[PDB]
Amino acid sequence: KPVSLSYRCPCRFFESHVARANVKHLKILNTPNCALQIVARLKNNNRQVCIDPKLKWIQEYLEKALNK
Amino acid sequence: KPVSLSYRCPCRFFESHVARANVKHLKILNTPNCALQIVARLKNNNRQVCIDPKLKWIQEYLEKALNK
Repeated sequence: KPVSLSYRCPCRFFESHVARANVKHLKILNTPNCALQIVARLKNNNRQVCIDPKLKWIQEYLEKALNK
Repeated sequence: KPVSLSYRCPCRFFESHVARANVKHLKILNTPNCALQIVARLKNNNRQVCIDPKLKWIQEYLEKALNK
């Protein structure tokens, strides 16, 4: 094709030190079997970086988004 | 009007019939001042749609990305 085994994972590396205050928004990619599905659009430089899905502030961020 | 220039919350209305299968990714706006923070980028038409926070499959979709 070159032959590809289904969808390729967009996020291959992640950043562990990203502050909620420096995020314009998060994108949760619909790529189920990938280890990394979270992308952050940064405020300071407007660039996208994949972020550590285990960052504690992310859980809080999403809970508020769900009005839960 | 550009988002950087508008004071109106990005999402005025929302949709309640967006199928998970037709979602490329969910963008979660870092907009705590607003009621609707979830936007879906669709696969088949690339449209951006604000969705209802109570959309059945959302919570599970988000939680899956955090438990990998």
